Amino acid sequence: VKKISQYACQRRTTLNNYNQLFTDALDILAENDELRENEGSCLAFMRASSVLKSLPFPITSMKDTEGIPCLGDKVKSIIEGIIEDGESSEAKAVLNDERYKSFKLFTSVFGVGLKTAEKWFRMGFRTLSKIQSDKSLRFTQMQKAGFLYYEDLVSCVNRPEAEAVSMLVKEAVVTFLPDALVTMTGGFRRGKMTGHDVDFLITSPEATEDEEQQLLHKVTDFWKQQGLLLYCDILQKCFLILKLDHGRVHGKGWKAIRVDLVMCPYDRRAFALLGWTGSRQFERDLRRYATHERKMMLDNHALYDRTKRVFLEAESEEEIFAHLGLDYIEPWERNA
DNA sequence: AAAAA
DNA sequence: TTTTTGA
DNA sequence: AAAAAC
Ligand SMILES: Nc1ccn([C@H]2CC[C@@H](COP(=O)(O)OP(=O)(O)OP(=O)(O)O)O2)c(=O)n1
Ligand SMILES: [Mg+2]
Ligand SMILES: [Mg+2]
Ligand code: NA
Repeated sequence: VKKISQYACQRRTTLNNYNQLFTDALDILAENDELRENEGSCLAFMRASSVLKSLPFPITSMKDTEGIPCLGDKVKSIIEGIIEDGESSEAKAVLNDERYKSFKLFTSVFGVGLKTAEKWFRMGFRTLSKIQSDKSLRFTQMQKAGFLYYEDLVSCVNRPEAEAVSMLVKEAVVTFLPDALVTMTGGFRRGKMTGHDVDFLITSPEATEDEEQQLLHKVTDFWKQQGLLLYCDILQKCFLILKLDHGRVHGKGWKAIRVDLVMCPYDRRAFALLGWTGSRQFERDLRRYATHERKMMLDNHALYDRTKRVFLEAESEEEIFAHLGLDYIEPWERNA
């Protein structure tokens, strides 16, 4: 009776994936298209994977794909092949491809993205040992930290670790802004058991423009004094690596944790929370829906109505969804 | 690569 | 067909 | 001074 929407923001996606055989293969094909600079094909496989993640049952025949959007002929051929023998020949070929294997291995280092991974591959590098020991290569400060804390950063962050980090963030923040509201965002807010990092949104109802600007500098200087700041890059947001002492979590005695902090003006806290909760696919479809379906412009700071020529205010995520004409999707339902 | 224009 | 695809 | 980091 009700048709599944092509937009992740109009679907409820919980962590209960009944189609991991299909979505793990589609995620690999998407990743390969990203690497081959085929943005369009990458996005089409990411949307197909996203829609299957929303299904309340596993696909067991081609009839089960009827009425599902984002599944064109190429995607249906991949699903048909997996139904046939439990494997994707297309995803198998990508997993065995030398360029794909090198890109996965190289980008697993913090500070190494698509361009540096492509550069190293075209130079003839295939292993991290050969890259690290090379006498000609020059590494960014980010990459140096990425190699130094590699084992800790490649292991993912669990909930006891995320909670321990939350305590450290809150303790540091209230020291400089006692009325500040600190919220854990990202995957952990969506109910995830693990993550590659821990993200936080910080806002204060009484802080000045200058106080708001200085908070991230004060909090990171405090941690630098404590010898807990392993890496720091302040852009308002900051990308950090913190030293998490084992005793704080309920070998070396500590673990390197990737932490991101975002500071926003109090009146924009709902837009920032919505943008930083994710998932990435849910955020893209929210913005795409706003543009193509409502003629609205949405970002982490505001919502603008082009037709009415007015900014739309929101004190909560629920008010953003209502402005967009969308049913409210809970954070644990945004795992698109 | 799929959907809309 | 061509444009769009988050920003 | 492009890249990585959302
Ligand atoms: N390309 C991206 C990446 C992130 N975000 C927003 C939504 C997710 C939030 C967190 O970024 P990440 O930490 O990379 O996302 P993650 O969802 O938390 O996954 P993980 O738990 O593995 O970190 O920032 C976004 O809009 N676009
Ligand atoms: Mg995260
Ligand atoms: Mg992040
Ligand atoms: Na990386």
